[PDB]
Amino acid sequence: AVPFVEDWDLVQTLGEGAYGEVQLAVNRVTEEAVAVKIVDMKRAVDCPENIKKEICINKMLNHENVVKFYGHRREGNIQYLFLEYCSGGELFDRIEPDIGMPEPDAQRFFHQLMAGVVYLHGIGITHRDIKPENLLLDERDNLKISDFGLATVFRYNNRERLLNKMCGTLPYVAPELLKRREFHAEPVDVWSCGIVLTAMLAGELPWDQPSDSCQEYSDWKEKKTYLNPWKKIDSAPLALLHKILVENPSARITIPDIKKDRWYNKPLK
Ligand SMILES: Cc1cc2n[nH]c(=O)n2c2cc(-c3ccc[nH]3)ccc12
Repeated sequence: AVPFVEDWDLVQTLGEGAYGEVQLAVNRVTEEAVAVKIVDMKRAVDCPENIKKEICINKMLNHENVVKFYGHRREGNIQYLFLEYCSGGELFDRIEPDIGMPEPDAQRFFHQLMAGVVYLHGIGITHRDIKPENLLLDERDNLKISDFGLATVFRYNNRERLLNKMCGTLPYVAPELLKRREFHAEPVDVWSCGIVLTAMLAGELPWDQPSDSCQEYSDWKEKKTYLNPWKKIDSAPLALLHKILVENPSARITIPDIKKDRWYNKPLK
C-alpha cells in the first residue's frame, strides 16, 4: 500500500463487497483505473481462509461477462484484491424504482447474464449471490458478474456435489434453501437470475423470501399475476418467469431451455 498509494490516488469508495470495501484507484502518471478491494482479515477468524478461497476462484476465471481479476497482496492483516474497474457502475442503478427499464435493455442484460452464468457453471463454479448490486457494467454497458466471496465449486471435473449452505441475499434465494438440507447448485443461480429479470422489468422485488408463510410468495404460487410486480410485466417475459420461478428445482427451467424461450429470442424495438 505505501509505495502504491504514493503513485495511485485512492479516489473514492465504490461500494461494499461480501468481504470488504472497494475503492477506485487511479495511477497518477498513466491514469489507469483499477478497483481495489480492501479486506480486514481481523473481522473474523475464518476470514483468511475465506479470502484465500475468493482469490483462488478468481484465478480460475476468464470471460467477457465476469469482472477481471488482476492480482492480490497482503499487508499485515489486510488483504488487497485488484479488480477490473467497471466504469458503467451497478446494474442496480439502471433500474428505476417501481418502473424497471425498457424491455430491450432488460433482454440484452439478461442475455449477458446468461452468458456469464453459463461460463461459471461450465467451469463448475456457482456464484450464490446473483443480484443487481453484483452485476456491474463496463464502459459499453456490458454486464460483468462481480464478487466471488460467496462462490464455491459444485463440480469437480465431471462429478457434481450437492450444496447445503444457506447463503445469499434473502429476496433472491431459491425456495429449496429454506426446505431441503442439500440441493443442486445450478437451479439456485437460475432462480436468482429470474428475480433479477423481475427487478429489471418492474423495478420491484416480488417478495421478502420464498416461504409459503410469505403472502406475496403464496400469491405467486396461486398465479395472481394481476398483482404487483407481475401486472407491470408483459405476458411474453412473464411466461419465461413462470418457467424460472418454479418451486421444485427439479422442474425448474434449465439454461439450455431458457435459450429456447420465445421472449428470450424475441426481436424487440
Ligand atoms: C462493489 C464494487 C466492486 C467493484 N469491483 N470492480 C468495480 O468496478 N466495482 C465497483 C464499481 C462500482 C461503480 C460505481 C460507478 C462506477 N463503478 C460500484 C461498486 C463496485
